[PDB]
Amino acid sequence: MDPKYQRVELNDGHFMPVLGFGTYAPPEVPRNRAVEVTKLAIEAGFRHIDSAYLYNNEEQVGLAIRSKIADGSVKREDIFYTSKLWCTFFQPQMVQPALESSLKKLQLDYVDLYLLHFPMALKPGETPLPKDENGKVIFDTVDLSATWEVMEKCKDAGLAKSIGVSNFNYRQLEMILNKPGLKYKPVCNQVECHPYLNQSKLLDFCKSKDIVLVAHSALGTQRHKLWVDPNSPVLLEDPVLCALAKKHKRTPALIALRYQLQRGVVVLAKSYNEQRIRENIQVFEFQLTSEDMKVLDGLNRNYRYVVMDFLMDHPDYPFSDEY
Ligand SMILES: NC(=O)c1ccc[n+]([C@@H]2O[C@H](COP(=O)([O-])OP(=O)(O)OC[C@H]3O[C@@H](n4cnc5c(N)ncnc54)[C@H](OP(=O)(O)O)[C@@H]3O)[C@@H](O)[C@H]2O)c1
Repeated sequence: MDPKYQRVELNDGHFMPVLGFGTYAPPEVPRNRAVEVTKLAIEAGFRHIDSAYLYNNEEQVGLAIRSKIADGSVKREDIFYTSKLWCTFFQPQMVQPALESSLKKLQLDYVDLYLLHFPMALKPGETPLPKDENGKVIFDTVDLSATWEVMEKCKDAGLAKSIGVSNFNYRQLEMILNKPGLKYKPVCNQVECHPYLNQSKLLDFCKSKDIVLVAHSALGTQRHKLWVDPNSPVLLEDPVLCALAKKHKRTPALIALRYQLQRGVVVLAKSYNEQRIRENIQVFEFQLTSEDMKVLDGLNRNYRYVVMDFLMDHPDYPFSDEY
């Protein structure tokens, strides 16, 4: 009943909180930090928690969740936990073991959401980005419809409450939506989304197909060189974002998060700082005017931060299509 607990109904009948906590930290950050900041996020009132095999943190995020069930009280049903199937486990016979492996590290019985992390299959193995003798990433060929059938099987087995996708384009989503014998459609498409890349067209598509758009990188990314060019423009330093922040006596980050809430986008926010974690949940304590939203819509410039350019030659690279 406190606005911060607001949820949206998914196309499978389950409910997803509209604000999520992003948990990815680059490898240099101490592993035990994820435990502390996830506990802090739950204390702040975050209930939707986003992770993945790739983030190498599920043991730590699971510990924080279970500790807060044991006590800083939440109940399991109050938490909405997302994991993601990484590209090297897209072959049908390794989809379910990949989920069960994540659940073993988490020490939870189910995930609330399990996503295909990208539409791109990579060579099976222990290295997430497997490379050849020239340092080019090695690709794999998989029918994504067969991968999706095993995701459906995981939902039927009770191991994932809901299933979805991440970083899919409209034609790729359509390949799943128009699959013969489809049992469960994606609940969501988690994509990069912020005022410089507002995803109008993909958002319209998703809404027309009863798929939730979930915004990652909603504050312009953490700007880490593994994934993001440091010469790229700094979203939160934008003088128009800052002028609206000041008008509202908030911060640029809060403006960027509120933008998404008011357009019907579910939004993630990563912070490993206690004060900013507590600040971010204040997105529910103010409103942008319709005039503010039209100005924010005018910041759109089709600028993508997470380009994954070392995967540009993959047949199923998602970002070369218009949307
Ligand atoms: N599916 C995918 O392919 C994919 C890709 C990228 C990300 N994600 C998910 O999306 C989550 C969010 O992405 P992200 O971590 O790249 O970036 P983000 O949420 O766009 O932004 C995080 C950056 O904003 C800073 N920040 C947070 N709150 C702030 C505030 N109130 N004021 C000023 N700065 C603030 C953070 O620093 P501090 O930590 O110091 O507070 C961090 O450097 C990830 O954790 C992950 O869960 C998914």
